[PDB]
Amino acid sequence: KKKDDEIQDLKRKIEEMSAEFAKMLKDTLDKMQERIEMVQWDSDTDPQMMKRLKDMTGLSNN
Amino acid sequence: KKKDDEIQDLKRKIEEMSAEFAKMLKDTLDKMQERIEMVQWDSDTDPQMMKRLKDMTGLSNN
Repeated sequence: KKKDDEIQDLKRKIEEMSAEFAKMLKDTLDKMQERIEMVQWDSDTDPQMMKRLKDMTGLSNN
Repeated sequence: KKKDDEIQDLKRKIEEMSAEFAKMLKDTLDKMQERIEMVQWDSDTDPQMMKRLKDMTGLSNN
């Protein structure tokens, strides 16, 4: 029973670590995209450049 | 013995996942820095803005 409890605790810790990893990487991607968009808008670059970057990133709604 | 072996396997998986998550964070940060540097260098922003951004990011080497 004690080994079973330890295994269950380890699996729960694994699930928590996976959840935290997912949330942290989601936050990192959000921050990166927000910074990219802010640096894109602050300058007066031609919209072609931002369209090209959006095409290269492959984030088109599907 | 089998429960101990499964505990060992769970610990091995946990450590491997931690290592891969840390390496993925490092790769994401490196790519973000590379892209930000490229965007800053392509434009003619005053070095003051880059210095201010570096100060804000809190990445001063010790």
